[PDB]
Amino acid sequence: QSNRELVVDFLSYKLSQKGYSASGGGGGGMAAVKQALREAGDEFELRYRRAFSDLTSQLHITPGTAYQSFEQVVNELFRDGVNWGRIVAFFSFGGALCVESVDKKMQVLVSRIAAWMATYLNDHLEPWIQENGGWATFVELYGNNAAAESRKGQ
Ligand SMILES: O=C(NS(=O)(=O)c1ccc(N[C@H](CCN2CCOCC2)CSc2ccccc2)c(S(=O)(=O)C(F)(F)F)c1)c1csc(N2CCc3cccc(C(=O)Nc4nc5ccccc5s4)c3C2)n1
Repeated sequence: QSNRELVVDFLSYKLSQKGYSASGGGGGGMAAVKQALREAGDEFELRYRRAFSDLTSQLHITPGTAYQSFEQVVNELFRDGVNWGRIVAFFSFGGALCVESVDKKMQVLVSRIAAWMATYLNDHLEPWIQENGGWATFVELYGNNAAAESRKGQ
């Protein structure tokens, strides 16, 4: 439940930044994790994503795209090991795929990408997350981004 809630919150937040409204982006026991993931995704996208190969050039999702194709491109993030920055990059990449889907009139793919992300998180990332301090350690590492909060009037 918590991992699905994190996926749906992040995707709702990323869609909101492009004027799109999806459910699941309101609190709950994972509120601090949702906030840290949202801020880390923004900070990654603003400053650090530019250093890396743009995964959106390799995967343009249509209703015929298979999970296996998404899995192979997402695997590039983790080939040299899982870490928190690569996990944030995975959420950011899923968010960009959802924005592209709505932009292209394929909004039915948002729920499919959310399911694909929850499956990938479960199969490939959760053992690392839970044996490397859990989401609690990610929150401790990231803290809060006061400059971004001030910029957004938060
Ligand atoms: O090793 C890494 N990072 S790390 O060293 O572990 C670290 C560094 C600092 C931080 N956090 C500070 C936080 C400092 N602020 C200061 C202000 O107050 C708040 C804190 C800076 S913000 C940030 C930077 C990187 C990642 C996430 C966030 C945190 S982090 O946030 O995960 C941590 F929790 F560890 F802190 C992790 C790292 C990150 S990504 C990465 N890879 C390597 C393998 C690979 C291969 C092929 C392609 C890509 C790829 O990403 N392509 C993409 N294309 C698209 C296209 C569209 C949409 C999304 C995407 S993503 C990548 C990405 N390797």
